[PDB]
Amino acid sequence: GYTVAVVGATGAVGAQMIKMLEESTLPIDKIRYLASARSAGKSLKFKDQDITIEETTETAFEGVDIALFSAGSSTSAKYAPYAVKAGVVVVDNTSYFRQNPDVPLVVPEVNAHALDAHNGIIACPNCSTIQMMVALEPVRQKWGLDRIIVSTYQAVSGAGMGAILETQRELREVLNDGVKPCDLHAEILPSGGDKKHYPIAFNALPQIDVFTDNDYTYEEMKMTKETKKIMEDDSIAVSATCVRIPVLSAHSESVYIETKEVAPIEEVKAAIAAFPGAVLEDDVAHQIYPQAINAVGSRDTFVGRIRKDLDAEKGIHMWVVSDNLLKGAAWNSVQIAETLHERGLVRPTAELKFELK
Amino acid sequence: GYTVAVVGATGAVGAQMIKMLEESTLPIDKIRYLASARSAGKSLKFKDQDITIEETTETAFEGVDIALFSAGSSTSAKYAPYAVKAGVVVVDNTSYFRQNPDVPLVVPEVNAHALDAHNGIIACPNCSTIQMMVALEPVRQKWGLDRIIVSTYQAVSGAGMGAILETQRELREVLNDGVKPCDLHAEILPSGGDKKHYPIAFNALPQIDVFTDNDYTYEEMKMTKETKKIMEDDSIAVSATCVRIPVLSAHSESVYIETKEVAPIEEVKAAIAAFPGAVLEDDVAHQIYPQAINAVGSRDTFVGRIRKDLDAEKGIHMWVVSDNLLKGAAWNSVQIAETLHERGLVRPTAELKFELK
Ligand SMILES: NC(=O)c1ccc[n+]([C@@H]2O[C@H](COP(=O)([O-])OP(=O)(O)OC[C@H]3O[C@@H](n4cnc5c(N)ncnc54)[C@H](OP(=O)(O)O)[C@@H]3O)[C@@H](O)[C@H]2O)c1
Ligand SMILES: NC(=O)c1ccc[n+]([C@@H]2O[C@H](COP(=O)([O-])OP(=O)(O)OC[C@H]3O[C@@H](n4cnc5c(N)ncnc54)[C@H](OP(=O)(O)O)[C@@H]3O)[C@@H](O)[C@H]2O)c1
Repeated sequence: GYTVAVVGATGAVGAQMIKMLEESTLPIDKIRYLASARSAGKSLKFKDQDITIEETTETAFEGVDIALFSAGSSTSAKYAPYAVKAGVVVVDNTSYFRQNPDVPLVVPEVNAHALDAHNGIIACPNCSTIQMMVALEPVRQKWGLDRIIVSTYQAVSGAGMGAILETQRELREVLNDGVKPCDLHAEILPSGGDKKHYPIAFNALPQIDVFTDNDYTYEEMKMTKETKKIMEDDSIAVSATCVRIPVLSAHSESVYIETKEVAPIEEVKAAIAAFPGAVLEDDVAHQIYPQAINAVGSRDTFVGRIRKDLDAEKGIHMWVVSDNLLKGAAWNSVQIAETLHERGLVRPTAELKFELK
Repeated sequence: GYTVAVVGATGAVGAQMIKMLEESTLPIDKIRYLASARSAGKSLKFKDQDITIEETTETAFEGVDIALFSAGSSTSAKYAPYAVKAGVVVVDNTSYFRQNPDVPLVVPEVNAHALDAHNGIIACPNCSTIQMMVALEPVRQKWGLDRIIVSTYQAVSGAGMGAILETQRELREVLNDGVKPCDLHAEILPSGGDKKHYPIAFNALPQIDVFTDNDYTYEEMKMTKETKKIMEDDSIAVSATCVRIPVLSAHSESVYIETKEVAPIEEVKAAIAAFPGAVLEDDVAHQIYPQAINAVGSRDTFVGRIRKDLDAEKGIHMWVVSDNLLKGAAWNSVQIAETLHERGLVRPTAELKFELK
């Protein structure tokens, strides 16, 4: 069996990493939980066993086979190269290594083949990208993809545990104390690293991550660049608007595509239904469609509202929902780890390709 | 001065119609408040005056110069034609008369010219449509509009008082009582008339109004048809996805357009800023963009996140927010009444063009 390290075990994703590993088929001989210095000493469960949390350092990875990183891009930049040097295979949830050409950016249902040539780090894509890839791959396979326009409806748990708590307390202040939403005090949202913070209670914040130089945010540009890498097709036009709404968990997306050939809607529904990881929830006569509150706790990605554009021959609209901490993060990572096991790819990398910092 | 009747004075829009009329330049000699049998005999203020609510009937409109209707489609279908027969000019905030060729469908800043030929009923468009027209008309004027794709983020007050109360109580049950969102009992949303109801708390429901036979909802098809009528251009392609989110007031929209001629973004920003009723809130260096919580209580429509599509030469994305009870309903209606007065159009229509039910 393996020694498996969860780096960021105390966070929003880390908690779900623990659950997914507890429910995994991966043969685990030893589990280790790693976090920051201030979490060291604390205990946390793996099944009915008590695990002491350890501080993440350059020397903490000796004897580890697989490390699942979910501790911020900075922690991955600092320690993942040391893990690879120690002979670990890292599965990283952060954005840091995603666009490195020596690093496979993987959704196992779409591009598992990319794992074969890994150099010790596999990147899990952005949550909003993953669920879109699960919904759209079956369509691309049969009719191609020319362009995507997406508007997202993203849950606050995507911003971490602190963002969940900020949201709940803001809502309680409005509903229980009568505070006007626009008078609320925020510390984290829309983006913890940015200069200004805004209330999310009864709001829709059209900013996720910080702004890039082309006036799209990094979140929107991640959807663009990650789609092209995962689908290994730079000709797919992708533009996004990424919005935070007062949902605790599960992202929703209004997705517009134009295919290369006309894709009959009943066939599109059937292709999506048949694709692993995608569930068709589409029966408008009975008001059936994906909903965030229904998707929470499921590894599946739910697709509905599927209909042709009113004017564009090859245009199709749909609605895509998935749990951002599961398929969007911890489940995608555990799936990758299971696939690495299945393919005999859990072993040390001889050549180190990532700079030690 | 005028005798003005507010039909549906007790509802979410009605309350704002009162506020807008109180703050209006319209010379008002007498105010009457009409509603259903449920509210008849109760009292509401107009400024310091107590006004007794009257049950709406076919004979309640004698002596009324202007009637503002915001009491549901059925109420307008039943009583507006009797008001017109009695010599009233009706400003109607329902969908019922919007597509009737004898009824101007008006946003004053866009198509006030259409008022001149009114036959006793002027329809106020759908809230989500109004704010999109204020944002897009200045762009259309200079560069044309070929197509629109919109995904909305609509507030619950759009579905009335009952839906506001339903949302507040659901959120209180989750936050104070520890109820799981999935275990909440809903009675109104997504659509009071439809067969099944779902929780909105911590959810995003991709259904507003009921479904039509093309699998778009009536809300989505209204954005399509109303746009074409208001802009007097059936060639504009419009497809919409309309989603309810947990916001009490103010709709937000992710709007994609393709213009007929390339529209430089800095010029688009200037044109929107210069357009009456539209305010540019767009400075990403300081995280300035429209927000629902900021728009509440303002008659203006706010536009930002303005940026070119990453691939389509003539494509532009933006974020449009307005208070759905103000510019989306009560302010647009009172603005229409003010414009009618300015143009000498508050007077009886000799010929009845509407069926009596
Ligand atoms: N949330 C989502 O839906 C989602 C989806 C896809 C990808 N991700 C990525 O997942 C990563 C984790 O996000 P989250 O939402 O789980 O954040 P979170 O709830 O704030 O948790 C942060 C975790 O990072 C750990 N950490 C912080 N600094 C550390 C350090 N210097 N050394 C070791 N551990 C450190 C924290 O440990 P302590 O408790 O000791 O501080 C905590 O375990 C982020 O990079 C995020 O971009 C998140
Ligand atoms: N809310 C928005 O943002 C928005 C935007 C664009 C268009 N609209 C339209 O505005 C209209 C009202 O919306 P709302 O959100 O304010 O609804 P609401 O809060 O439910 O209010 C309903 C109003 O209709 C009155 N009413 C019901 N049945 C009646 C009857 N038989 N005769 C006379 N009055 C009756 C009610 O009076 P009681 O108190 O006696 O029941 C109440 O005053 C609807 O047609 C809606 O489609 C709303």
